[PDB]
Amino acid sequence: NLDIIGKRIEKIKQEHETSWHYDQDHPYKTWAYHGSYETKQASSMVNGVVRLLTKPWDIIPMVTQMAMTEKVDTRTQEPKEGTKKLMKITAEWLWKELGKKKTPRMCTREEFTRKVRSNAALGAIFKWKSAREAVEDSGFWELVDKERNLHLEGKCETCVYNMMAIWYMWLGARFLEFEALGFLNEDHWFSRENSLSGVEGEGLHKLGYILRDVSKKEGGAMYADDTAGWDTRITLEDLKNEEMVTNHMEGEHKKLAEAIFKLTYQNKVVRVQRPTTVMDIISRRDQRGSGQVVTYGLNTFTNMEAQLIRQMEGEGVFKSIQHLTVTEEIAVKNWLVRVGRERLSRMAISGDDCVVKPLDDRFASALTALNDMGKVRKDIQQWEPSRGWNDWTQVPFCSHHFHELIMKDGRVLVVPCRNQDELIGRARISQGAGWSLRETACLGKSYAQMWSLMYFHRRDLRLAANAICSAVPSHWVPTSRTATHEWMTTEDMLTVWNRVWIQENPWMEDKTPVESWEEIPYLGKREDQWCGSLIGLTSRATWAKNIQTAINQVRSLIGNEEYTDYMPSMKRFR
Ligand SMILES: O=C(c1c(F)cccc1F)N1CCCCCC1
Ligand SMILES: [Cl-]
Ligand SMILES: [Zn+2]
Ligand SMILES: [Zn+2]
Repeated sequence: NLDIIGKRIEKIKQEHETSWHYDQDHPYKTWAYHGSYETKQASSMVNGVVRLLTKPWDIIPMVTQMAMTEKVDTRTQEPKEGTKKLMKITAEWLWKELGKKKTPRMCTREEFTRKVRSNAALGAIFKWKSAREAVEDSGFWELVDKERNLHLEGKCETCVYNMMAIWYMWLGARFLEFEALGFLNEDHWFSRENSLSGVEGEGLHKLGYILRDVSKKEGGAMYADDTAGWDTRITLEDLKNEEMVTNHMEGEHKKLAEAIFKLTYQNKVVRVQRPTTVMDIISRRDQRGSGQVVTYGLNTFTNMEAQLIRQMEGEGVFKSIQHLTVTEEIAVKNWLVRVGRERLSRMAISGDDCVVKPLDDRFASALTALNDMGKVRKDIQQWEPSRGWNDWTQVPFCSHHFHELIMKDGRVLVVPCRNQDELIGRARISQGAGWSLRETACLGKSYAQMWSLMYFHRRDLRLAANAICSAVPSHWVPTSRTATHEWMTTEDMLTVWNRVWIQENPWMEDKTPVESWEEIPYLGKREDQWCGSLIGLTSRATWAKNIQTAINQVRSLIGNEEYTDYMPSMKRFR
């Protein structure tokens, strides 16, 4: 406890000795409170380029409301000795499997610096006002070694979280986390090839094909249960099992990673703004509070573990979570060695998001381990059996569903989809300040090229994407201040479409290139409507007919630049 968090608490208390006070009206019941001190200190801005080219959606509240505008302070009971054993055995088998074809290794100042000099979201907090300033100041790199040497010495002074669910930290604490645990993401530990259940690096154009491949397996319904507040249900045992990745390390690396887990993850210090505006200094040992990138890989690991145990429960590998007989301990082991790899292949897991095709439907009511691990399902009663999906094209995953779409030439595309109001509403929103008109235009172009590559099958989005690309100067480079983003390019979008959907698509045997957009199909007209199309409305007809007037409005605002007309790529403007 304070033998681990005190130096951080002491350092903060002194920097605010003038305002230090043990407030008696602290609202915390699960988070340990330490003290308070004095301070005084983020809306979604509209993208004008996208909004002027999507006029019909100006009167659709599901779009327009997206731009406008309790669980962390809860506890998670300790699992039962049978649960804690199932988790330990499974977590041991899983780190060994993930480690068979990979080597844990430290990530480098050079690698960190290259990532900061390319605008990667490292959940950092404002000596220097930009990350680039710190990584360009041998004084910034002088602070790390002190704490780095403190970590090698098993102590921590400056690794404190700022709650804003994103727990930000000083760039130096982020570096130390990246050096020790960045290898999980940088070396693709959760790739489907290495993890079997994972989809890290896959891309939205691959996820539907992956779910269709899971659907091919013999077995029961496809289950896609969401957890209620996954990051808040992470137990101190879960952290212990995640920490076992250090059993595969050596030297400096082993000690640097052991310190991240012990000092930052299993014993956190957090700063939180309370309007009553003060700063509260609180501590808790459980729950997830690491960096987003590390959070993703450890959530994927612990979710893979939890779903294999739910599969074992459905198959009768054990009978009760109270106590695991030494015999069962050997049955659980022999199950993992004999069929563990096959079982991981029956799943698609992206952090807290899973799809599972179990051996049969006993899985639906196999709930004792899942509830006792604290991974309580959302929107269902605790012993109410799960609702499965009978058709892979109906399963939700990574905020999408997937359509099977047949090209006029017979070839099969499996495409990503979601309600079109969500897509249009998100493209109309920008985050941050000081956006020039050029920077706003280039963010609109990023959305447009994403729509051309992923959502070409939606009539409204192919038309709006063509309009935005016509309205923004042809050589201006797509930008985003904040999968695999193949749309982030100035290459011709037909050439990129061919590369992604034909040349590099391992599910497409015939590699004949597509010569024009007119060849590339849409959903059926009624399916497009079901998924939120405005086709058939008078507002949409007037927009499509008059689109050149909308394009010319935006071109007149941007000014006298070089533009290309992409509308004749469509059938109706040709
Ligand atoms: O009015 C329609 C229409 C229709 F006639 C039948 C079914 C669904 C529809 F949306 N369409 C005009 C808008 C552009 C492309 C879709 C066709
Ligand atoms: Cl279904
Ligand atoms: Zn530290
Ligand atoms: Zn759809």
